[PDB]
Amino acid sequence: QRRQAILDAAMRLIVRDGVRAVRHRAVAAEAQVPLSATDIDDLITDTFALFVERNAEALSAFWSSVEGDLQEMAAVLADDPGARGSLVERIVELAVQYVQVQLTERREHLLAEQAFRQEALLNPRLRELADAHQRILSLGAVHFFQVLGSGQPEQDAKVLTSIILQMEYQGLVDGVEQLAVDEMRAILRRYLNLVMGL
Amino acid sequence: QRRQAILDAAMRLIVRDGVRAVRHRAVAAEAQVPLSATDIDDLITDTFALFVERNAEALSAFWSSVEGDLQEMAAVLADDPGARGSLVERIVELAVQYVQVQLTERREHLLAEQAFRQEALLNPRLRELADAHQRILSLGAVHFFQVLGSGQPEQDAKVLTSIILQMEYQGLVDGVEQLAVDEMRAILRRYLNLVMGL
Repeated sequence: QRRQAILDAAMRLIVRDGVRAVRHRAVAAEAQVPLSATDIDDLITDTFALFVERNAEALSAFWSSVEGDLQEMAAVLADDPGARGSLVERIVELAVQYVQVQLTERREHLLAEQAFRQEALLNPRLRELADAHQRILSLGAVHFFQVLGSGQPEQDAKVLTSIILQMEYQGLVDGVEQLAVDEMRAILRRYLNLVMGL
Repeated sequence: QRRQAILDAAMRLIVRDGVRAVRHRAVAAEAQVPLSATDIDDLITDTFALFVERNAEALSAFWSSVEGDLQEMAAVLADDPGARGSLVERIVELAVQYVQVQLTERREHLLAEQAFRQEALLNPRLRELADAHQRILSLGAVHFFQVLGSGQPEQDAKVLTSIILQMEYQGLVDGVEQLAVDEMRAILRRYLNLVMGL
């Protein structure tokens, strides 16, 4: 918990004053502890390990929350292939609701993910984590496309990932009062219609 | 040119030591001029105005270089709709060659674009530019999808943009000797096949 405060403090600094303001002093400052209590690069690495872990856990929770819906959708399609049009309506609403909650409720976590991504480029110590991270992102989308009978579930999962990351970034730039929720729906819908043959 | 050195120097600092190391001293240092010669936020803003302008101009040059190919492809499709399969082969190769040259030849410019994107989030002075910039990105892709008879050229242009940005980021992380060129082809191809009805 001592450990976790420090990490959490390093995080806040990262959101606020960027990566470059993570030093032991500014950090021990921020977590409210002595210097010693707080290898600056081990701290940075741990911080971004935590950010990755929280994203991974929230995405697990998300996929877990729609597991039942995905199960019902697959049964509906087995009885009635003509239900594709209908399914996509459901999928798009669930997806945009995902992004919305991320961009409103989890803004600082997303902001910390943007700092990590920016950082991974410059830091060889972080390329390990960053490939762990891009492999985690696509892999939930994979079961979703497989469950729906997509022709190429791995490539669809990557395209999906690409679209959602850009939507997230653009929502962070637009801000919470001006989310382009109908544009997000249209973009997602165009892609998913195509996957489904519509 | 005095102006341009300074801007260019602010750039190099941004690639190297991030946004936070842009100060008049560190900059006048880097451009090799006196402090006075070099409102720190006007400098930052100008720097990122330049980065945007160079990206915009290189993308214009790219689209200009394939104009003829796009013209021939459209004629081929008018005579022979069954040529879709063939066209996509051509389009994917031209696209991946784009990303490749960007990721090898223009690495530092792409790195500076990643710093800008990271910055736009925190800086209200930059949200103007950043929306200029996301509107420029999609708009070339639009003529391309229109020229090919895409069902929804504006949404396709955004999806395309999303895929290419993520490919660029992932190539910066992988590095020039380990570009995942065949994975890029497969991802792009999956999307373009879908747009073309394949």
